[PDB]
Amino acid sequence: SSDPLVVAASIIGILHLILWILDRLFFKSIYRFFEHGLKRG
Amino acid sequence: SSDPLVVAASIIGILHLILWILDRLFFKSIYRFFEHGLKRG
Amino acid sequence: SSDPLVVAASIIGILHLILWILDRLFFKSIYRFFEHGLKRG
Amino acid sequence: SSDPLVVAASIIGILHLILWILDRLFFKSIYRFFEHGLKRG
Repeated sequence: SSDPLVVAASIIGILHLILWILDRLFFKSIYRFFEHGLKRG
Repeated sequence: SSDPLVVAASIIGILHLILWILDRLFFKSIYRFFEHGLKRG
Repeated sequence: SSDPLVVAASIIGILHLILWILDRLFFKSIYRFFEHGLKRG
Repeated sequence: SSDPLVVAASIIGILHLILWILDRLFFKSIYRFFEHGLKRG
């Protein structure tokens, strides 16, 4: 059917679950990233 | 399985990851959505 | 791989995104659940 | 083509939803983990 899109999205769903763990486990990277976003606006 | 629901859902999966990055990178737009929800709910 | 698990899981992927929109837009609904968790824990 | 990967990713998408419920239902588990990450980083 639309196999690359469905596969890529699924891969991305894992990728967000990893990001959510990284946001709390490796907290300082989002601590820097949010500070940059709040500064830049 | 019929195709459309599973295709729409996976597209939405990517869309939620794009929305999380959008939340931090451009704070101000989801900030208006939340203010709109607090005013009306 | 049979249909029901993947169909339910994809439907569930939409379901979390609707729940996140709900968490901001309909703020009082999530409030009652969180209060119940704090109360007895 | 890739049913093991697509299945595991779909299962993971449910798995994250359960974790977000877990976060505000069992608040003292996020207490014990967030304290450890604050303390040693």
